Amino acid sequence: STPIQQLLEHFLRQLQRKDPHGFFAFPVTDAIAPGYSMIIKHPMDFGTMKDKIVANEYKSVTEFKADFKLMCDNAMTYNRPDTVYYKLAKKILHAGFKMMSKERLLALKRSMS
Ligand SMILES: Cc1cc(=O)n(C)c2cc(N3C(=O)CC[C@H](NC(=O)OC(C)(C)C)[C@H]3c3ccccc3)ccc12
Repeated sequence: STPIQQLLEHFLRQLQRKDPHGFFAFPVTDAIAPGYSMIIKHPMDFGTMKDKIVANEYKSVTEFKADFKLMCDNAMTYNRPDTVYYKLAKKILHAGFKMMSKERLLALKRSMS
């Protein structure tokens, strides 16, 4: 509904397309993941990121990237390396940081001249 909201909704869509199972769609709770609220002090997921975009809570692309990387880092902390959760998190962390790279953002900035 503002330019930044629209750009971030775009990025979120593209990241969520890489999670066909919806592993990261909603907050992980203790009711599904024993010890999660002890092990993971700052949970994050795509649903919560969608809400923050909607609420225009991200001042910048940096802040949005921070939330994305927190989500992936938590998945890689709580879950063992042979799991679907860990693997996908590692994968989509690198895919998303390529998508939203400093170089790609600079080009986007020149185009907004
Ligand atoms: C144990 C566990 C750890 C973890 O890091 N993640 C991301 C999980 C995700 C889980 N989920 C799935 O395995 C299948 C999808 C499910 N998401 C989901 O159902 O989303 C909709 C409703 C959109 C289909 C996801 C999950 C995430 C959060 C709470 C419960 C299940 C279940 C357990 C964990």
